[PDB]
Amino acid sequence: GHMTIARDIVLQESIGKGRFGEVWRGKWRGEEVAVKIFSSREERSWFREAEIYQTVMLRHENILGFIAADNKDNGTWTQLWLVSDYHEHGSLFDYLNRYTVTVEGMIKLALSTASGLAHLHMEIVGTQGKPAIAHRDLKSKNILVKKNGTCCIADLGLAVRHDSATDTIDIAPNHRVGTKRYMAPEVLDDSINMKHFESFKRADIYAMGLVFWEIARRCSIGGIHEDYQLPYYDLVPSDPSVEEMRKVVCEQKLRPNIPNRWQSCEALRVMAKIMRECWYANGAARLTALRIKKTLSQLSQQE
Ligand SMILES: Cc1cccc(-c2ncn(CC(F)F)c2-c2ccc3nccn3c2)n1
Repeated sequence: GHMTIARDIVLQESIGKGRFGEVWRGKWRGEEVAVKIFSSREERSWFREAEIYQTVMLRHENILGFIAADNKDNGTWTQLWLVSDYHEHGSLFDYLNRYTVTVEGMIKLALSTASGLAHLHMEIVGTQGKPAIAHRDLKSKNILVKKNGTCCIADLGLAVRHDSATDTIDIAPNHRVGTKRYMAPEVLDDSINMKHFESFKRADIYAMGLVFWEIARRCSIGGIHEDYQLPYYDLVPSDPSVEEMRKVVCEQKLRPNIPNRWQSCEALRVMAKIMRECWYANGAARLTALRIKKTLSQLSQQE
């Protein structure tokens, strides 16, 4: 047996959680892996996440490397496991909280995030085809940072997949499923047309703009940077409700503040412009992940 299976994995350290499930660092045949553990009553969440990660042609350097879905019976109860690559830096949230980044560092984090999202959103029609996938819960706590300073998107459990041939979404989607702070205006005010798959891709773009803002604040030039904050830290309380978010984002039409200092640097000007073009209230006006990837690729080439 060359494939990775739960019985051959030994848990070493508690490394936080997912939306559901508790995450552990484990060792499998001398290698470190991440293990997310679900109880038997969470089978639906575990299965749906296993199903998304097993999507044909999903693997990409900027998408969390999925290893296996398995069960582990300890003799008393059964644990439902998801196994993935382990990334020592943890989340982009943790990384931005601990460190400031250089201009190069910022571009690498933003471009790799956009590249993973472009891959997730991309449909490949035909044999061994890949359905377009929308995340529905993109945020800095759901992105991991690799040793090479690039990102990979994770926590795909709330994802939705599109079948173009039938023009259907694989599940009956519930309203407002993600993290309230990052919900797009149309999700907050429930005007989103959930029968149109493009609506979910657009809502992901809004959330990515918020993540770019979080990264840009940590970009240090001449030792000048902003402290770590979540988007809307200045307007909403911790654990904000849908109503608190909707009043700020939909009624007052506010977005995270773009500081004056971001105009003094070309990379920061490009980043600020992408943010504004992710934050439009009208989802159809927003940039695509593919267009953002191309813009940031052009910027990394120049740098
Ligand atoms: C399919 C699967 C298997 C195992 C873990 C996870 C996972 N879910 C949420 N997070 C946290 C964030 F990434 F969303 C992780 C996760 C993944 C890798 C990792 N390395 C260091 C900490 N890590 C946490 N997912």
